[PDB]
Amino acid sequence: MGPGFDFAQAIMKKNTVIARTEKGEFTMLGVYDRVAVIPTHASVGEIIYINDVETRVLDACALRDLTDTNLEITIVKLDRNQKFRDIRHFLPRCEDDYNDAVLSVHTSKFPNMYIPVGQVTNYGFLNLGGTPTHRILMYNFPTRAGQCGGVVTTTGKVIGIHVGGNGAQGFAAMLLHSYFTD
Repeated sequence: MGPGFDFAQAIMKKNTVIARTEKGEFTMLGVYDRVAVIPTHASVGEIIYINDVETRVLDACALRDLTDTNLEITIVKLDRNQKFRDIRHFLPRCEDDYNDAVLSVHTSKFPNMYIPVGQVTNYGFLNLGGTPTHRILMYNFPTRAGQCGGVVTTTGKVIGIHVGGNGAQGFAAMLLHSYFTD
């Protein structure tokens, strides 16, 4: 409808796949080469389905901060025959608050879904499903089941991936440029 949705659509069309684990179907953001991200609660194993194709996982790392606190981001390297467009220059360098964000989802259940979530707060600490979690972003939308892994963008930045909600608020794990230096 406007330039927020335009940036979100550009990311979804080239940089997302549908990931399936034993814990469900997730929106999965491809960042560069064969490297993608997914919520840690997807419990990625040795094999994952990518757009319904059996795919070997070459590496999977559940990120934690230097206090050994969960960040809820898993970085996955996929044994895929094709690279993602490199979008690392759209990742923030620092923790921040944002205006006018869009949450975008692409699954069998929710195809081509875009939600204008508005203002995004650097919330910080969240007890997420009983697990102490850091670097949480918060937005005021009744976010449901089937949204996990959804991409949070502003015009020009890819800032997080949806990891939960409490019925009134939704929560995303930050993406930072420093996670994807090689």
